[PDB]
Amino acid sequence: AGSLVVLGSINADHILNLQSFPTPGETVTGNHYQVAFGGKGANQAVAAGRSGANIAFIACTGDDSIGESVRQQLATDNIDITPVSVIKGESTGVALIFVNGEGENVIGIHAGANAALSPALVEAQRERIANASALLMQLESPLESVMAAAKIAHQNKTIVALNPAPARELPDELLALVDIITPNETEAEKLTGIRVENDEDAAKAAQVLHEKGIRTVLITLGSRGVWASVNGEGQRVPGFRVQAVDTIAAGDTFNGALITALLEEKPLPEAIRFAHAAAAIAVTRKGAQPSVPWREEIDAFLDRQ
Amino acid sequence: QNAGSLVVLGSINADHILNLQSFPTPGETVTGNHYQVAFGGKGANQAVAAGRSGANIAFIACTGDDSIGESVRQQLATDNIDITPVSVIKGESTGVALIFVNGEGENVIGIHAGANAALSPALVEAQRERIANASALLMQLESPLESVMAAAKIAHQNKTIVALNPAPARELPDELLALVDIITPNETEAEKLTGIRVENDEDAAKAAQVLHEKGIRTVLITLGSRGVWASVNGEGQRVPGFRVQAVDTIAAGDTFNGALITALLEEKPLPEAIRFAHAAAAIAVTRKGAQPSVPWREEIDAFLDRQ
Ligand SMILES: Nc1ncnc2c1ncn2[C@@H]1O[C@H](COP(=O)(O)OP(=O)(O)O)[C@@H](O)[C@H]1O
Ligand SMILES: Nc1ncnc2c1ncn2[C@@H]1O[C@H](COP(=O)(O)OP(=O)(O)O)[C@@H](O)[C@H]1O
Ligand SMILES: OC[C@H]1O[C@H](O)[C@H](O)[C@@H]1O
Ligand SMILES: OC[C@H]1O[C@H](O)[C@H](O)[C@@H]1O
Ligand code: ALF
Ligand code: ALF
Ligand SMILES: [Mg+2]
Ligand SMILES: [Mg+2]
Repeated sequence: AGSLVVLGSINADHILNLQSFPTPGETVTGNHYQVAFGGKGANQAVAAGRSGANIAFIACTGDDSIGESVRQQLATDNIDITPVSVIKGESTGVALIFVNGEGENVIGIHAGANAALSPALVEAQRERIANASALLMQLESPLESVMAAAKIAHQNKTIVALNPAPARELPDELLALVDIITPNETEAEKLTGIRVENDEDAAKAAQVLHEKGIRTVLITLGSRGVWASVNGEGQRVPGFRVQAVDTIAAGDTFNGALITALLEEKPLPEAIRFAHAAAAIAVTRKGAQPSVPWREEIDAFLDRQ
Repeated sequence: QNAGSLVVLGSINADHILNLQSFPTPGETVTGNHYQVAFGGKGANQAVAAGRSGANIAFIACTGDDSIGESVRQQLATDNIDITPVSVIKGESTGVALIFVNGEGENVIGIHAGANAALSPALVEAQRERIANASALLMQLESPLESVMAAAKIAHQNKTIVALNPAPARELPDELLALVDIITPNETEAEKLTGIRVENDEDAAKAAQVLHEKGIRTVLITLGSRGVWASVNGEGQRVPGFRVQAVDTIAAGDTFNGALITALLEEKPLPEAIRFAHAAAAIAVTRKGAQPSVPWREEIDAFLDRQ
């Protein structure tokens, strides 16, 4: 299979499960607290690595203890971490997460070292990106850097996969360089101005993105699967049914597993199926990276289906 | 010389504070502009305020048998606090608080109780004599209610003044309220306890009357920047605080409580004592973090002797 390069963030997640989100000036006591590795970039790199991809990770951690700790872990996740830089005088990103009884969450992020992943660090990886089969990025890294990497990938026929999260508007200049975009419903609406409530809303949101120059649009619909569309022709690919416990990193797992499948030359529908399986398993576990399944587990899940 | 002895019974937390523009909304993700890890917990914040402002105080609390716990205990000892009553709970982690602070300076807090949940009636009973011989007992609501109740009863039977900062906000049984001598709710807490929303010196008085009838003689309802509505058995007087540029109001109330009791134990009349407390709190709101923002006595008097 071809080589994958993931460029993104690394976070130390602090997760507190509680009943309800604490309104202003208020205080709430949780029932479970967990400190686990997170960050969309790292989560997606782990999903790729564990699912069987040949992946290298471009990222930055701080020169702190947690940073050394996450780098050691990532290496055991089948990830080439040579491209992971240690930023002197900077702390490793941190995420403060609240989960209510309804499973919905609120995320506050301290970028830390992640804000140091600059266009300069990207240029230093020019050759790595040019020779890769695909480049997977999210929006927890500086936009200028994501833009720079996208241009290198474009100039070199390297597939550009962009998970537009966290939600935000993006310049047409970037969108034009994307081959595969994976917004969830809130992200699709934020990018196209179209709210996605049903499959019909999805198709209209996808059309906007196709017109922006993105050939493959995959709008994740949570438990409803995903609306897969290739230049206007699309359909919803249902996911698998499971009892959710924690959906943090569900989307990240979907992306990492998806690209692994595509790089193994599995047709899109099959690849999405592979991705849904990995994601389904992920939602039945707690924490971001701890809940990311391995290839053996994914295929097993698929075979028991 | 030394004023009466003060005993603070409450929580200990390690705060994880993220300053951001706007609190995020469901399913949302926001990037803040500043992150800080500092010592917190209403119990500890109030103990530090008392210690730093000059009180003779001992602290009944629990930390976990983790590194952060040993770290906070060592720090507390340097804040003029007798930490002999601080227990280390084996197999438990120290309390943690996750905090978001928006552009206006307000905050929201999510708490992982940890070892704080282990501060039991049994640990309180072990301090029976310490509480009985103290001039005052200061507590909050981040410790098990059963324990606060037990401590209140011991203090009551021994004429030990019971000062209760009813935070975080929640309803309390009449059985507890009856044992309180001084209660310091903020507006949301007053409303939560009396069912009366407080928005001005008319409502405050009405909320205060409800508490007086529950058996609490001294009711002090903090009004944020508007100071406090001080009331002793129906006779209420408003006491304005000081004007300063706020940066972080986390622990403003905690600082108020710790400084207040120190002033009262030095026999300063209530109005003066509240002024002393406002000064300490004012300084606290101009600094970041909970305990790091708590001022020392020298600083408090300076601030005062300059007004
Ligand atoms: N409740 C669920 N049950 C099974 N799979 C889910 C569930 N929620 C999400 N997934 C899986 O993870 C993917 C991403 O879900 P989604 O919520 O849209 O993304 P994100 O995690 O970024 O918000 C889905 O397409 C699906 O494969
Ligand atoms: N903006 C402020 N300016 C000056 N003092 C303040 C300010 N906010 C709080 N304080 C001080 O701290 C005390 C308690 O503040 P308040 O917001 O009512 O309580 P809490 O912090 O528990 O919610 C006040 O009585 C005052 O002395
Ligand atoms: O998508 C989930 C991730 O987003 C945030 O970056 C947290 O670190 C978490 O791991
Ligand atoms: O009152 C502020 C405190 O409340 C919570 O206990 C946090 O730990 C913080 O230090
Ligand atoms: F960049 Al395209 F269709 F993916 F123009
Ligand atoms: F305990 Al009281 F008035 F403070 F009865
Ligand atoms: Mg999970
Ligand atoms: Mg402050």
